[PDB]
Amino acid sequence: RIIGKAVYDEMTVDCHFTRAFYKRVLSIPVDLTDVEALDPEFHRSLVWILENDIENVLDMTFSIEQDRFGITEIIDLKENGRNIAVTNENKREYVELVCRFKLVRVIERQLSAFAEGFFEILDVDMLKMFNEKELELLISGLPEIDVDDWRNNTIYFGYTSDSQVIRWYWRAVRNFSMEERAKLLQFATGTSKLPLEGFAGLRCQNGNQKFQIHKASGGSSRLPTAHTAFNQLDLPEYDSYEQLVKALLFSLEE
Repeated sequence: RIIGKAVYDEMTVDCHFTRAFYKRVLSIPVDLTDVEALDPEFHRSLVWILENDIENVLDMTFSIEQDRFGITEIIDLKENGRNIAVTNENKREYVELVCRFKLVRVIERQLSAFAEGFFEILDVDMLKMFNEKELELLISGLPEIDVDDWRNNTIYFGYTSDSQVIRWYWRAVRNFSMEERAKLLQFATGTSKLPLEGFAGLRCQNGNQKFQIHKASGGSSRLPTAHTAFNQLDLPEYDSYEQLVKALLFSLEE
């Protein structure tokens, strides 16, 4: 009701939430990207499962063992989920269901209450026109983000401030609109929130972390991968400015 009334009254609030929170308010399902920040080995185990032909060496049921300290309570993901086996066909189903039962199950009742009070102020159909990223900008505001401050407090790995790939990256960020710059910040960090000092006192979940850009070890075809846990953006070696600027724009959008 507060955040809903704040938006209704064209008032910005310092309420920055997780991407999974913004997705659930908009009734958008949680994908594996939301799991990466929270548990990277849970994310790394699922990626191998979804990429490789695990059908032969699976030996795993569709149900999951959640230990209730004294005794473990087996949870079904669907009707008769404990008897259903995991296959190459059901690999998308199991992975998308386990993402919703790892975070959305212990954050469902909290979110359902928020959405009830939020949508009892704002029209569900009106607010739905905003992206999971644009909802943060609607609620909190659109930051006018200083590219000079961003470049002054950005550290590189595999590159230097003068690397051609980097020089194109900064040229692209300078050219980006204030909207695109904010979507690039929330892509690599997970939030539009910027400290008052700026990118200098930037912080991640694991303490403080100045924005880090790494050589992604991918060809000019591959896309920029982000690791919100350390404000990290893995930029592969592009061959032209127009190639990098289009692959940057695709990543932040999606």
